Order: sequence, then C-alpha cells, then structure tokens
Amino acid sequence: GLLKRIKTLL
Ligand SMILES: CCCCCCCCCCCCOP(=O)([O-])OCC[N+](C)(C)C
Ligand SMILES: CCCCCCCCCCCCOP(=O)([O-])OCC[N+](C)(C)C
Ligand SMILES: CCCCCCCCCCCCOP(=O)([O-])OCC[N+](C)(C)C
Ligand SMILES: CCCCCCCCCCCCOP(=O)([O-])OCC[N+](C)(C)C
Ligand SMILES: CCCCCCCCCCCCOP(=O)([O-])OCC[N+](C)(C)C
Ligand SMILES: CCCCCCCCCCCCOP(=O)([O-])OCC[N+](C)(C)C
Ligand SMILES: CCCCCCCCCCCCOP(=O)([O-])OCC[N+](C)(C)C
Ligand SMILES: CCCCCCCCCCCCOP(=O)([O-])OCC[N+](C)(C)C
Ligand SMILES: CCCCCCCCCCCCOP(=O)([O-])OCC[N+](C)(C)C
Ligand SMILES: CCCCCCCCCCCCOP(=O)([O-])OCC[N+](C)(C)C
Repeated sequence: GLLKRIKTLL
C-alpha cells in the first residue's frame, strides 16, 4: 500500500 512506498523512499 501507500505507506510501504514511504518505507521504500526512506
Ligand atoms: C494509506 C491509506 C490511509 C487511509 C486514508 C486515505 C484514504 C484513501 C486511500 C486508501 C488506500 C487503501 O489503503 P489500504 O490498502 O486499505 O491501506 C492499508 C494501510 N495499513 C496496512 C496501514 C492498515
Ligand atoms: C478520505 C476517505 C473518504 C471515505 C469516503 C467513504 C468511502 C468511499 C469508498 C470508496 C473508495 C474508493 O477509492 P479507494 O479504493 O480508497 O481509492 C484508492 C486510490 N489509490 C489507488 C490512489 C490509493
Ligand atoms: C486525508 C486523506 C485524503 C485522501 C488521500 C489519498 C492519497 C492518494 C495518493 C496516490 C498517489 C499515487 O502516486 P503515483 O501513482 O505513485 O505517482 C506517480 C507520479 N509520477 C507520474 C510523477 C511518476
Ligand atoms: C501530513 C502528514 C504526512 C504523514 C506521512 C506518514 C508516513 C508514515 C510512514 C511510516 C513508516 C514506518 O517505518 P518504520 O519501520 O517505523 O521506519 C523506520 C525508520 N528508521 C529506520 C529511520 C528508524
Ligand atoms: C502512519 C501510522 C499508521 C498506523 C497503522 C496501524 C494499523 C495496524 C497494523 C498492525 C500493527 C503494527 O504494529 P504497531 O503496533 O503499529 O507496531 C509497529 C510500530 N512501528 C511502525 C513504529 C515500527
Ligand atoms: C509532515 C511530517 C510527517 C512525518 C511522518 C513520519 C513517519 C514515521 C514515524 C516514526 C515514529 C518513530 O517513533 P520513535 O521515536 O521510534 O517512537 C518513540 C516512542 N515509543 C518507543 C513509545 C514508540
Ligand atoms: C516540500 C514538499 C515536497 C514533496 C515532494 C513529493 C514528491 C516525491 C517524489 C518521490 C521521491 C522519491 O523518488 P525516487 O523514487 O527515489 O526517485 C524517482 C522519482 N521520479 C520518478 C518522480 C523522478
Ligand atoms: C506539505 C507536506 C509535506 C510532507 C513531507 C513529509 C516528509 C517526511 C520525511 C521523513 C524522513 C525520515 O527520515 P529517516 O527515516 O530517518 O530517513 C532515512 C534514514 N536512513 C537513510 C539512515 C535509513
Ligand atoms: C529520505 C528522504 C526524506 C525526504 C522525503 C520528502 C522529499 C522527497 C523529494 C526529494 C528531496 C531532495 O532534496 P535535495 O535537494 O537533494 O535536498 C536538499 C538538502 N541538501 C542541500 C542538504 C542536500
Ligand atoms: C509529482 C512528482 C514530483 C517529483 C519531484 C522530484 C523528486 C526527486 C527525487 C530524488 C530522489 C533521489 O534519491 P536518491 O538520492 O538516489 O535516494 C535517496 C538517498 N537518501 C535516503 C540518502 C536521501
């Protein structure tokens, strides 16, 4: 989901 993409970004 969308928050998993943030974990990737970081
Ligand atoms: C990240 C969405 C937060 C809700 C507010 C935005 C509403 C519009 C987008 C809704 C997208 C659907 O998300 P989902 O696959 O059910 O997300 C599950 C997230 N957790 C694993 C942390 C429970
Ligand atoms: C902000 C919350 C509003 C709630 C309004 C009442 C329920 C509406 C249910 C239908 C919601 C339909 O869209 P969704 O599957 O979530 O879109 C996901 C969009 N992305 C793929 C870009 C993450
Ligand atoms: C308070 C809650 C209100 C509802 C919030 C819903 C947020 C949904 C965000 C969905 C973002 C999807 O972006 P994406 O497809 O990965 O971007 C692609 C970008 N380029 C074209 C430049 C490559
Ligand atoms: C306007 C408000 C925007 C809110 C955006 C929320 C995004 C949430 C993303 C939540 C990701 C959780 O990752 P985590 O495993 O706890 O991260 C660990 C990070 N370090 C390795 C540096 C300690
Ligand atoms: C942006 C915040 C989204 C919160 C969504 C919670 C939905 C329930 C998911 C199941 C419980 C997840 O484990 P928790 O208890 O959160 O422990 C993990 C805490 N960190 C992420 C900081 C490592
Ligand atoms: C607009 C800015 C948006 C920023 C979004 C940030 C998302 C990531 C949040 C990560 C939260 C990290 O918490 P922490 O320091 O390890 O918790 C310390 C307290 N406890 C030990 C009780 C859990
Ligand atoms: C002040 C607020 C600024 C908000 C910025 C929001 C945009 C974040 C964009 C994603 C950042 C991570 O990009 P990346 O996947 O590692 O690089 C490729 C990125 N493009 C495909 C778009 C070229
Ligand atoms: C207008 C609203 C704009 C909101 C923009 C919010 C952006 C929040 C960004 C939060 C960044 C958290 O950094 P972090 O996990 O420690 O970094 C990764 C660190 N390592 C490389 C060592 C793993
Ligand atoms: C892990 C990333 C956390 C932030 C996420 C939100 C922003 C993503 C868009 C990419 C931001 C890129 O910024 P930058 O021009 O290279 O940095 C400016 C600061 N310095 C001059 C010191 C390098
Ligand atoms: C709507 C679209 C707007 C896009 C705006 C421009 C986004 C530019 C993203 C540039 C991302 C470059 O990431 P990188 O330094 O290779 O990896 C991250 C490395 N750190 C964790 C150390 C910071």
